[PDB]
Amino acid sequence: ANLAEVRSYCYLATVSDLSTKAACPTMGEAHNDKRADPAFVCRQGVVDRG
Amino acid sequence: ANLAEVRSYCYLATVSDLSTKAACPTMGEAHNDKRADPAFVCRQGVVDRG
Amino acid sequence: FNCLGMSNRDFLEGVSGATWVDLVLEGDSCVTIMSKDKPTIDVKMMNMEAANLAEVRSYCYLATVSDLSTKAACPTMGEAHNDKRADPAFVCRQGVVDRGWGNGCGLFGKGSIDTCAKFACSTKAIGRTILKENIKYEVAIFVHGPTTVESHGNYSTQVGATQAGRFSITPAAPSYTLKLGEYGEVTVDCEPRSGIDTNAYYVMTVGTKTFLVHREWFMDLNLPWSSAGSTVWRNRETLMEFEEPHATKQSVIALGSQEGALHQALAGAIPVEFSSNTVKLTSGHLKCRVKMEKLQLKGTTYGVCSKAFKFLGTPADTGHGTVVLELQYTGTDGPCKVPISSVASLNDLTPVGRLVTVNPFVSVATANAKVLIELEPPFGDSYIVVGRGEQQINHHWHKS
Repeated sequence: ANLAEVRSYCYLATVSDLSTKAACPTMGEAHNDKRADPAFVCRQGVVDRG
Repeated sequence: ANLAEVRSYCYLATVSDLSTKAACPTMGEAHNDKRADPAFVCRQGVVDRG
Repeated sequence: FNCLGMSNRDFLEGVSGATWVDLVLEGDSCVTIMSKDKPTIDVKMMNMEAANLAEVRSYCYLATVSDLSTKAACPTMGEAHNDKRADPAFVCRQGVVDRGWGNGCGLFGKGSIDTCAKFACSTKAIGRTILKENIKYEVAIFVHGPTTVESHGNYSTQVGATQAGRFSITPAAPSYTLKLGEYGEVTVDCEPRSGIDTNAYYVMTVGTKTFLVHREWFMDLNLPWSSAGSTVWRNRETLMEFEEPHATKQSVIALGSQEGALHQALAGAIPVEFSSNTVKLTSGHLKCRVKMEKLQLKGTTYGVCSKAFKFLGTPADTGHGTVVLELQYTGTDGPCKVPISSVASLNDLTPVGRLVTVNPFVSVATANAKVLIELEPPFGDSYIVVGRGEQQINHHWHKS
């Protein structure tokens, strides 16, 4: 006769919006505009093409 | 008689601005607002106090 | 200037029936000392300064690799002597070039060559020495007399209360007798001796970040250098010149300056703050003997506080096996002893927790005064208690 939070693990939803910034071979890496704000989570990879 | 960049290692300057988001014992972790944008590089630690 | 809150703290109980204690102080560390029937105190080394260093060497990272020269000599005409060999104005080095008719010479074969480049320095990675009479120490002594969370760290207040002091120690006079009013006095005999780390280490200076390096790693390194003169030797680091050229021009590429060579050997040498003329030793230590048969209690002829006592918050862990906390006295009466102890279980008769803040007591007669207290409770659960009977309050605690 007053607790306080410390952490917060989630189980989640929003995995709806997508993005795929493409870069041709030897054209370097790809930078997705959705990298300016935590609006989205980005991750790079490479694709066999031509 | 057409090269392209690949990487770019730096030797650096800007290590001028500072920040220290404080959190009291049992009050959990500290979140610095300078964590929203790569404006700064943040790293957590703990200090003996009271 | 006192120990509370520092991570480099050590608690001591000199000896049995000892009026003195032998101790060791170092840079950012502090020490709390306890002694039967006597106030607790904190000896702490504040600063290490030279109030007179001297340079020893000076490795450079460089510029001037601009001017050129190429004294040519035809085959069988012997060697080539460049006039730029009279003064260290330039660094010369001979070589030979395959030639003949093709390029103005009469016979065919190897011709002499002796070119030269200039040399001056830019960024001097200077370094110096540290003689074991200019060394002065600054020791600060605190007295665990009455305090509050507030006043505990205020040097001012404390000095005012004659519960603190800051004196210096020198090889000239390695001791001192700090007087603390009615608390008598403490007399240290610190012995400037230290290793600590032996002067054996050099004083490395690099741009802004000073460091302490090993005589050899330093001295036995590969880079241009100069003692105390404008004259430089081993400037051979003006390398990668010998494109093994023509008599016309011998490319004298300035060797790329890679601060990595230095940086890489960072961790090895300890870092240290250094002002133009000073080197605060943290590297350094000091063996002292805290004689204190002249250290004495106070307010021992007062009666026990008899009025309610309230906690002002959950005690805190110092990280040293002791806890801190601050009381408030409802009491209207004046300077009385604070009845606080550590009990293993409610209403036990004999205490179990030793108080760091020995013989505590409400400093003023002004009711509702605050009292800071640091005490080491027993391991496992225990109870802190203040007052007795139905006045008595308590708060549980569990050490690990």
